[PDB]
Amino acid sequence: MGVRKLATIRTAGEITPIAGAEAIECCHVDGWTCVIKKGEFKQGDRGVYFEIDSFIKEDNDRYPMLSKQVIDYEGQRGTRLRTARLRGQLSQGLFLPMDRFPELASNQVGDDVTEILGITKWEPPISTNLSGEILGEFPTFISKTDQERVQNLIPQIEENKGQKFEVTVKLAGSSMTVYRKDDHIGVCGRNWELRETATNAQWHAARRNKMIEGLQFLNRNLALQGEIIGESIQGNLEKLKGQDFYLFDIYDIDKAQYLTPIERQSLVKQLNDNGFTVKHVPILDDLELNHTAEQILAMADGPSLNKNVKREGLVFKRLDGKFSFKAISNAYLEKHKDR
Ligand SMILES: *P(=O)(O)OC[C@H]1O[C@@H](n2cnc3c(N)ncnc32)[C@H](O)[C@@H]1O
Repeated sequence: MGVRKLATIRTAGEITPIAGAEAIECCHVDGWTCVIKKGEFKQGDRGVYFEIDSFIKEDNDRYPMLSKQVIDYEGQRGTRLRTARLRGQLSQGLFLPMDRFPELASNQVGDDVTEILGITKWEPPISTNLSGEILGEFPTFISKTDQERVQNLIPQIEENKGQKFEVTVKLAGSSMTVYRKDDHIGVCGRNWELRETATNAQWHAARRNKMIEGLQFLNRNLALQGEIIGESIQGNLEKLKGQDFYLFDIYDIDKAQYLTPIERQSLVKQLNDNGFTVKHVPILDDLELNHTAEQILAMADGPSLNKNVKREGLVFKRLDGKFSFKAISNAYLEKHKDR
């Protein structure tokens, strides 16, 4: 991915009634489903769609329907959009008619108005031992690990029908990159490269599975990208003792592209055959893409790495390693509306 477009211009899709409810109805917006007030949209209308995790500052003219969910976040009063279920209808996000945004009248469908509207992403406080000291910015020559959501890739999901995809269990921790470029080998979080300390959990996991010595061994300019999970990391959903790294991507720094999935488990073999114990995120059966966004979301729920807990979702990586996305489990999101 790259740059989250929390507020976008979109078109109302199919609009369907909600049984038992007379003042509301269900509106499809790309792969999302959203409860709207009767009489705000007809199919094909333009509107501003705010995704879940949007933080929308308090405003009684533009957002008067958001006033009974007002909280404090970073010192600002405002509303965090989260997954909900109204009259049995799953509802995600906020969809508002163009007439409430005259200043956006000239924007086109697909335009990102996040910064025009002052929208920010709500996020939990990060863990104490995953903050360490910084050596410098996240490397400009390594890609970051954000994935776009399948709900937003409707044209791309059939463009890629017939294509094949590696299917991996999405693990709930924090992103972690261990990389080599020539003489230097570094450990990063999701946003910063980190200097080694006794307490830093990223370095401690990297030392414990000898992935620094493994990168020296392989003698290539590679970024090993994976998730650090376990105790004291985003609630430790997998019920693990301690912390550990689970790989999900390898980035070829020199060719500035990701290793394809088969190239990646070959290297994970090789690393382990040589005593460098780097685990991988659980791998499921490949998928030959012939599906709708809603059918893909149906795959998302299921067993996690711990086969006794229900997983955050799945990540799909095309076998050429050049088109990837996540499908997050709505069951998971509904279970966790309180985090
Ligand atoms: P999440 O909804 O937090 O969005 C993307 C991040 O998920 C993490 N992640 C865990 N497991 C995976 C796999 N298997 N593939 C890709 N990304 C994964 C990363 O830290 C992403 O930044």
